[PDB]
Amino acid sequence: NLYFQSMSVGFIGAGQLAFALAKGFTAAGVLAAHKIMASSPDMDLATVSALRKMGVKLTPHNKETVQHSDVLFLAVKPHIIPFILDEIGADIEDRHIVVSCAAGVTISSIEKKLSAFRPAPRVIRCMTNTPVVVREGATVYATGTHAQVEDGRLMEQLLSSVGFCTEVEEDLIDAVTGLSGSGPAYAFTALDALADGGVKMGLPRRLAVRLGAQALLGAAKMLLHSEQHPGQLKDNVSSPGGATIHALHVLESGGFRSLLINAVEASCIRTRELQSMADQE
Amino acid sequence: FQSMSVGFIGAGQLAFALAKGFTAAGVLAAHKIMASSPDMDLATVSALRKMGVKLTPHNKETVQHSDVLFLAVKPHIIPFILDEIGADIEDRHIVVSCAAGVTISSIEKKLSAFRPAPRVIRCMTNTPVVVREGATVYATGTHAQVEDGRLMEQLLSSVGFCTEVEEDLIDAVTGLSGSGPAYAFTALDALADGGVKMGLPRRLAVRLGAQALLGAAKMLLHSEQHPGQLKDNVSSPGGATIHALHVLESGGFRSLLINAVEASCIRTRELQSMADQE
Amino acid sequence: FQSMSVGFIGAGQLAFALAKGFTAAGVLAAHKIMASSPDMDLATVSALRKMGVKLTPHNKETVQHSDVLFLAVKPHIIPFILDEIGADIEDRHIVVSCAAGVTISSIEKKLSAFRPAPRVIRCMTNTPVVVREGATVYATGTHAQVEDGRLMEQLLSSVGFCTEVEEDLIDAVTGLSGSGPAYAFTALDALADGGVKMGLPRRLAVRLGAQALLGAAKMLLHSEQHPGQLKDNVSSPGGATIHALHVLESGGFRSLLINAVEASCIRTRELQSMADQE
Amino acid sequence: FQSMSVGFIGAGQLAFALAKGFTAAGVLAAHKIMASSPDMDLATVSALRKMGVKLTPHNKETVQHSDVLFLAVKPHIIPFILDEIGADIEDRHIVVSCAAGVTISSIEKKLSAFRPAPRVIRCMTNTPVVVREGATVYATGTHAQVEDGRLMEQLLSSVGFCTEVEEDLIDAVTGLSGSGPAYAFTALDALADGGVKMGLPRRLAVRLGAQALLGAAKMLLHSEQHPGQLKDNVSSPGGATIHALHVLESGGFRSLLINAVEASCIRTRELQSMADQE
Ligand SMILES: NC(=O)C1=CN([C@@H]2O[C@H](COP(=O)(O)OP(=O)(O)OC[C@H]3O[C@@H](n4cnc5c(N)ncnc54)[C@H](O)[C@@H]3O)[C@@H](O)[C@H]2O)C=CC1
Ligand SMILES: NC(=O)C1=CN([C@@H]2O[C@H](COP(=O)(O)OP(=O)(O)OC[C@H]3O[C@@H](n4cnc5c(N)ncnc54)[C@H](O)[C@@H]3O)[C@@H](O)[C@H]2O)C=CC1
Ligand SMILES: NC(=O)C1=CN([C@@H]2O[C@H](COP(=O)(O)OP(=O)(O)OC[C@H]3O[C@@H](n4cnc5c(N)ncnc54)[C@H](O)[C@@H]3O)[C@@H](O)[C@H]2O)C=CC1
Ligand SMILES: NC(=O)C1=CN([C@@H]2O[C@H](COP(=O)(O)OP(=O)(O)OC[C@H]3O[C@@H](n4cnc5c(N)ncnc54)[C@H](O)[C@@H]3O)[C@@H](O)[C@H]2O)C=CC1
Ligand SMILES: O=C(O)Cc1ccco1
Repeated sequence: NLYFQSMSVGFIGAGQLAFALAKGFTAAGVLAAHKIMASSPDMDLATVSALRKMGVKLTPHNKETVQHSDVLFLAVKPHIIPFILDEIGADIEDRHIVVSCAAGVTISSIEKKLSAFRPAPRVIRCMTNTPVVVREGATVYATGTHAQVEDGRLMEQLLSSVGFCTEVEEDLIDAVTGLSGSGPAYAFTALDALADGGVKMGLPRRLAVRLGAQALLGAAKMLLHSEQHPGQLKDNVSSPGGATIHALHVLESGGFRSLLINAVEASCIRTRELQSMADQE
Repeated sequence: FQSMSVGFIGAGQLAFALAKGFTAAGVLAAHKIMASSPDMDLATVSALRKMGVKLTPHNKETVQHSDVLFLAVKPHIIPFILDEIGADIEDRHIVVSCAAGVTISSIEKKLSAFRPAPRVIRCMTNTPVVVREGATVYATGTHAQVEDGRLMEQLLSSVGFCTEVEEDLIDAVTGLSGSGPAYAFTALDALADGGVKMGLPRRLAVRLGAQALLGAAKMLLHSEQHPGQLKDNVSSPGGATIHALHVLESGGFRSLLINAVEASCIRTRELQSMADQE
Repeated sequence: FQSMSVGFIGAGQLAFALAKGFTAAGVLAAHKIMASSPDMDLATVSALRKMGVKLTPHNKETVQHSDVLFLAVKPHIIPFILDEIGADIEDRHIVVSCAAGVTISSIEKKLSAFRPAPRVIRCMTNTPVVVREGATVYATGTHAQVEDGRLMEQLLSSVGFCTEVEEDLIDAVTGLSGSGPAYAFTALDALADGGVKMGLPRRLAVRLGAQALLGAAKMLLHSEQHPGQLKDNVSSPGGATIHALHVLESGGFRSLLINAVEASCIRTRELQSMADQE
Repeated sequence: FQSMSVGFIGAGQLAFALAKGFTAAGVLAAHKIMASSPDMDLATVSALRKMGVKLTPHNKETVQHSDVLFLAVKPHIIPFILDEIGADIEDRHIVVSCAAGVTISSIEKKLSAFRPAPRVIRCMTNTPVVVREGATVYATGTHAQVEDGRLMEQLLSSVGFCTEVEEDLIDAVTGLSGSGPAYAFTALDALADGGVKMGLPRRLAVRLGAQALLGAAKMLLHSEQHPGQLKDNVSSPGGATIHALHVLESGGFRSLLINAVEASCIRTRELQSMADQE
């Protein structure tokens, strides 16, 4: 029974993440689509067309998003953030809460830009993922220097309506990016391959996709609802000498676990490397 | 309002998961379920008992109690079971075998020596029925009535996805969604290790990794888009995700999952070939 | 335009391919093209002559003839060429650099020492322009006029795909479509070896393999569907194609192609840093 | 001929692709084509209807309509189909089996039980016939007339490359050009991932990669030169392309493509031995 009646939300950038969050928020019923505005220099993108059909207000001008909004999501690529902040920094008012969703971009770098125009900008950094579109996102956030206590509580209330949300120290966010930010892509890759395996063994593709995705969804839910270690839940599936333990062995023989560790590491490291380039630039 | 009595021959992991799912769905009262095992010292048996399920060592009592009778013992036990209680199967019974690899033909051959038209259904499910997100398929036997298949689909749809298949798909289903949760638990453990390696507390890394997988699976189930397209929507040019996807590809990540589904399916077939040789 | 004169500094593989494509397309008569090379006894020089292209050893002659001037020499020769003809560039000239890696900045710096505001365009194309199926991108320089980009796009579209990009994408395009034909020739040689191993005559295996790759590429270009969806359409359950796809996955086939694009792009960037260092 | 009526038993991917190609080519009006499938609520069935193709659930109707009858069902359904329509084949009919692996011998044996001297042709094609760039081979049966092969070659040439082969080459052709589009779709997906990793937008990377592969394939088909010579032409000394070729070689890129052709051919042979065993 949550609803932010006095909240106007804006998105700078009207791409995949802006669509995903706007769809999640509106499906959650916590925001009316007409209370959301999004801006982009390309009003002929597929994401803009979808936002328009939801009822979201669209404009090419970032200043109009700022003037309309109370909560301002920065949903542009990381290298575009500094250009955006210089463009609308003079338009940031006392009432604004600036929420950066950009991978890698630090609170410090955002506050430095905006503070040149008006002291004490209220900044929150978040990392989320596309499953907010089905209200099953994984979101962490960190509060900036001038964010009020109620700013973080409000953002946690808003982002909890589209999935899991918790506050973290900012120095964890690049690692979260490599785990749950990039995580859905790992899962889509795994599901494509599991379906290929189903097809190889005789299943129609449509059924193999549905079963593989259902298997992954159910296993993730079991772990989230259980206090047992993932190894114990695994032991419950595998009968002695059975089909599952035979399959687990061939995963182990290929270093399956190490590949997923490799992936989280590589995404985290790249996130740190890109920001180190941005700060040197 | 069915007042259906359900029995499980076998009181292990699957019987517990199904019983927990059915009672949480509200389709069955726990005390309308009876389960039998010769080993009451199992943890699964104590959980079933705590739920309020009726427990007995005697498989005949389970049969006489049941309207729908699940066979939840290990595949090599099924023929012993059918010899033992085949005389107790009645015309009213629907026999649902959950055993990996065991064919409808092998079951009907045993039971037909007693009464002539045993109603047999074969199913393959998985442990997430315990949270009502199972993936279940079933095939109907020679004498199963149209209403038997519909009843079975109503029942198993209460604990997750359920669909009828031809029996010759079920071994492949076993390798995919039957064994699938174990592949996911392995992946989630490793994803969490990667989170920990990069500085996350273990508890948070497990939570985030599992939420990521749940969300991605739901996205795919709710999308008409190809999983490759959903993947392309995550990865921006030059970005973190595409760098991570590259290291997965360099290890043959896709081939490992194909290998797993194949290995489980083949083992399922190989066991049954040895079973029907005996 | 019809009255448009085109020149090539460098009369080698790329100049031949572009001139063959342009004249085959009908957008340029061969007699409107001049090419220069210091060795007039070259195979490409002979081929260009037979087509009707004007040839000369003097790069100054090419400049004086041309309106649109392509630079088709190896990248380390570009600075030498610019110093040789810089005093000969007029305001009518559009200088189109085809050299891998060489930046508009480096070209404009050399030419601006002679006459301010050189009109420079940088492009990256590939040898299939010779059969009018090239893949070309281009970026406009500081003083290139809007019509200059439109003229270049009209010209290069006659021999394949052409689109404007920001210059900072061109090194990656080089690794993908610039080097791409070489990846395909390697793949076609190996696919033909596979056909021969399985009993096909070499000539038939080459023809079938090349036709399969051409057809598949055209399907993808004409489809809105994801390449994985088109792949799914071809793989029947249990069939030959999904069996072969597995062995590709088990070798990390995908990661090798990613490796190749990356290695070509990185080498392109490295060669240009070496150029700028001096 | 114009008065030629064509039928498809099986209204799935292949039947759609051939009918789309035939009608796009102008060799057949859609109203001269009938296709049959037991599920008239299929995506391919709908698409065929919009094109103007006559649809029916009755395979007998297709036979009665057709002069040239394509068999486009899965290989394990061919014997069932032949038993269903065998009594309906006339002397006017040319039966063209597209099924992977299925021998002319097995088809002629089933049809000869109903009427002697069935005119049978076996072909292997691929889905790029949908854009008129297929690769097709065919072998003529015992009672096929000389004009029957010439008619089939004229028809299939309208949608791509077509040549007659001895039947014992067709399983290897299946592994090369039959499965080949799937190898190319995998390669194009991975090449696009490489472009994205190096900073290209996904849509541009897909377009460039597909255009590069199409252009290279067309170059090879139009050249008399060896694919290694064309590769040599593209690799400048010390350059980006030869650096990328090295990383392909270091992964055994060539051996993976050989592996794939082999695995598809062997699986084709194995499936047909399973067919003949029963
Ligand atoms: N897609 C994902 O999986 C997630 C993305 N993010 C972050 O969200 C941000 C956007 O991600 P996507 O939405 O995937 O990018 P996207 O590329 O789909 O959308 C980017 C949007 O920015 C717009 N844009 C470019 N220049 C602009 C300007 N000067 N002013 C306003 N808009 C401008 C583009 O037109 C486009 O609509 C990135 O910083 C990314 O790291 C964070 C979590 C997950
Ligand atoms: N655990 C899983 O993930 C799934 C298992 N299955 C199938 O379910 C069946 C059992 O699986 P689990 O429950 O995991 O095995 P489990 O080993 O946990 O329990 C097996 C039960 O059979 C009982 N049992 C042994 N001999 C018996 C007899 N003569 N009469 C009655 N009960 C007897 C054991 O005491 C134990 O309670 C197997 O056929 C397996 O293939 C199917 C889907 C998934
Ligand atoms: N062939 C390819 O695959 C593509 C090549 N390119 C670029 O095009 C340029 C040339 O490529 P290729 O034609 O393959 O090289 P190539 O070596 O076949 O031709 C080079 C030509 O430059 C001539 N030349 C050398 N010094 C000269 C001078 N001082 N004045 C005039 N001409 C001189 C040589 O005599 C030769 O005719 C390179 O920068 C390459 O990066 C770009 C697109 C694709
Ligand atoms: N798609 C490809 O890549 C190529 C396929 N082929 C061969 O063509 C045949 C079909 O290929 P796809 O069209 O990909 O299969 P598909 O599964 O897309 O279409 C199969 C069609 O057969 C229909 N069907 C099933 N039982 C039937 C029956 N009793 N009577 C009539 N129709 C029935 C199905 O309803 C479906 O419409 C296979 O033998 C395959 O080997 C050969 C060349 C290339
Ligand atoms: O691993 C085994 O044999 C049991 C099983 C069947 C399906 C999933 O697990």
